[PDB]
Amino acid sequence: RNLRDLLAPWVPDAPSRALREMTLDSRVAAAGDLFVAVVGHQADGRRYIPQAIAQGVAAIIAEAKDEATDGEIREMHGVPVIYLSQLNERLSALAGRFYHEPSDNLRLVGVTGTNGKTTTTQLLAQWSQLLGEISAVMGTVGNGLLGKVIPGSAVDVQHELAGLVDQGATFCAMEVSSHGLVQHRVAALKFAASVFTNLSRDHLDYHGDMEHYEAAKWLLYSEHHCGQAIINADDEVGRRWLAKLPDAVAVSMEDHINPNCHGRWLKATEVNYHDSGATIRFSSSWGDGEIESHLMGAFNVSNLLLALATLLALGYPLADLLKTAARLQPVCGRMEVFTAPGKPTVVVDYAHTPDALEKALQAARLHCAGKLWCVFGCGGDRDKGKRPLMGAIAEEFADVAVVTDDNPRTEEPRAIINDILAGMLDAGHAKVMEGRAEAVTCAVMQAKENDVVLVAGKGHEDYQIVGNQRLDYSDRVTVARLLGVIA
Repeated sequence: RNLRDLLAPWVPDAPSRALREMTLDSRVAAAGDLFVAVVGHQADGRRYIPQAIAQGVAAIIAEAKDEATDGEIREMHGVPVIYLSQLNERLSALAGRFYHEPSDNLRLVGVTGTNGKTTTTQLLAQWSQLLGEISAVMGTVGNGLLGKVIPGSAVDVQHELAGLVDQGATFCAMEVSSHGLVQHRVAALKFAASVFTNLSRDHLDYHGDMEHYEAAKWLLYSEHHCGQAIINADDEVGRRWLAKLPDAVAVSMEDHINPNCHGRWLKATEVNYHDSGATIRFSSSWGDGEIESHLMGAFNVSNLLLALATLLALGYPLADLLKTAARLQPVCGRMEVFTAPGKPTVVVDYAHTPDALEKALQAARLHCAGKLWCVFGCGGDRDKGKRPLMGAIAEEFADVAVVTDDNPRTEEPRAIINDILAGMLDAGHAKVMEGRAEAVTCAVMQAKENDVVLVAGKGHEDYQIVGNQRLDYSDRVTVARLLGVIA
């Protein structure tokens, strides 16, 4: 890494200097580093240029705004200080070149939208790896090769992607936040494909506001290397954008494919939601098929079809995708289904808010021929407001509400249960059982063969906090042992 080569596209004159790492933070800026001095959130990194020099940085790239002309080369204490206009906009391109263009050295798929980003990224990473890629994820769970995800600026993004390229990744599924896109955090990334899941924005009912929002987003999209566009046509904004993008792939499970356009498309024609997942029959411009999904609910059909359409658009053969679909797993503790011969279906989900609990029960209901059971509780020593709202949701969307403990901490466990029941029309209809393990056992052992039991609030968490004690406890392990299977 050399300052002169780094800046060659923008500053022909730049001096020769070996560079170690690239950093925005003057505190960790060490001997041989490139310090990048940006102006942002009422913060000016140029203030810290003297401190970075005193720590032996090899060179500095600084915002030109009010201090210098674009491309101006200065020298302080024998350290080159190069000023660039609009450095926030160019940081992605600068760090891309510094880290040897990692998005040009693997197949990068970006996923944007309010919901299903995490699941769609995991499905893309899992499916590509089943077809022979070494796959990685970048997102909210964390970054890393698949099965080794470890829990953020335009530099960090480029640095992390170069880390994955160095570990042998050939494929990366990246969650892209609306906030990341607007702050130019992925401005220079070469996306092989861009997936749009859906928009639950709200606050856009004035056609003036909907116009500006869209205008801002169209402008951003026009400036990125998006590659193949894959768009959920079951979203209203999705359809308006597909109307303007004749090369984009339209994906639907609700009959919104317009076949007159003669573009690329994929649509579920029928879904059977059963006790262990979904049978998805679909048509596409690539050919037709039937997938056996081990994921639960309508939203996970959508997420799976977006991942399928994306991998087809990148040229993965339909026959190989169909052969590997049954090996796609849920995100651990996200609508994770546990089935055993002649036992009720049990779903472990992390839902611990009223909206997540309603969504998990509506999803579970689609797979439920008999009665839907809901085992849940609320955390102690936290906001009490959700307690009656989660009671009312369990009473409405489940047939049997089993109220139990969930990390009661120092709070009287029964007091929490009382707050939950208070939100119900008929508390007497709720079943209460303390011991979480005992309440889970009660549901699982009493539920009929064609019932579904949703065990909500913990998902993947392997602890129950009682007092100051983090006790060893897993919903997944408890359910697995009762059903006679392995967690």
